Formats: sequence, structure tokens, C-alpha cells
Amino acid sequence: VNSFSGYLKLTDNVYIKNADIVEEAKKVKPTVVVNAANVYLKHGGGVAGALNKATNNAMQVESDDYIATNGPLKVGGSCVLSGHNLAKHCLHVVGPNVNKGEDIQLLKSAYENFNQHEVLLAPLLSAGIFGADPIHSLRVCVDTVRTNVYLAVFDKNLYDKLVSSFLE
Ligand SMILES: CCNC(=O)c1cc2c(N[C@H](c3ccc4ncn(C)c(=O)c4c3)C(C)C)ncnc2[nH]1
Repeated sequence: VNSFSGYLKLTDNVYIKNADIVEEAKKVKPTVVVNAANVYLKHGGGVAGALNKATNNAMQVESDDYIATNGPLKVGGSCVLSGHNLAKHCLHVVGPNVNKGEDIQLLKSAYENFNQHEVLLAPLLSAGIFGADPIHSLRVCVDTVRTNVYLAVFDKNLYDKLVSSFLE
């Protein structure tokens, strides 16, 4: 039903909220929820772990079956699979992990995958333990994504820093 509420409007197509993406999926019932994935779709940590546990491991079982037949994704690439009880679809997107020396230019390719979907609920790509500068990730999102994106950032201090920086 895509019932997004409580978001700050950054641009005509980008919105942001201090929220847990799992609780937003449950409230919103989005057509697409984005997972901040890795290339072998191992959902043990961070956002991926939180989404998988909220599906009672159904997302990991589906992902393992996908990987056995298709192999891993590339950094900057994506894969649409079921959204299970959280969304109609889950768009698994691999942003570069700069803490492991991956190419930051691939963050643009990662966000370009969002343009295949009219509206998405998403986390801030390559942020947190992936090490990219979160202000840079938001700028890449705003400059790359043309479709409607609702960003859930589960950290009040980070949310306030991003909003303050964007409003300069
Ligand atoms: C209480 C259950 N929910 C969560 O743990 C949770 C965590 C959530 C979250 N995390 C953000 C984030 C973004 C990109 C990432 N890319 C790769 N990896 C490995 C991450 O762990 C990762 C994490 C950080 C930057 C705040 N963003 C929204 N919603 C959330 N929910």
C-alpha cells in the first residue's frame, strides 16, 4: 500500500526519516524494500540481519537457493527476490564496502538499480560498517535516483547530521 508517513522531503523524489527500516516495512507495506546486501547474500549483520530475522529466516533460505544456482552478485549490482511478509519484493543491492577497500565510484551504480522501481523503502547505502561517508552517500542518492525513494536512517545523530548538511 506504500503508506509512508513522517518523512522530511529533501527533493521532489527523495525523502528521509529517523527510523528502523524493519518497523517502516511493517507499517508501510511497501511494494519494494531495499536490503543493504553483500555479494553472496549472507544476511548475518546490520540491516540485512534485521530484515532476515523479521522474515523468520525465510529471506536467507530463498537467498541461499538463488546463490546456489546463479552465483554471487557484483559490487554495484542488485537482485529482486521475494519481500516475504515485509514487502512485495526485496531489492538486494550491493554497495561498495570502503572499509574492505572496495571502489567508492560503485556507489553510483548501486543507487542506479533503484531507477527500475517506481517507489522504494531503502537504507543509506554503504553507510555504517561499510564505511562510506554518509553525507556523500546521500548526495549520490539525490543525484542518481529519479524514482521515489524513502530513506530510513536508524540513528538519530546521523539523521540530524545528514539533514543539517543537506540544508546548507
Ligand atoms: C532493530 C533492528 N533494526 C536494525 O538493526 C536496523 C539497522 C538499520 C540501518 N542501518 C544503517 C546501515 C546502512 C547501510 C549498511 N550497509 C551495510 N551494512 C553491513 C550495514 O550494516 C548497513 C547499515 C546504519 C547506517 C544506521 N538502517 C536502517 N534501518 C535499520 N534497522
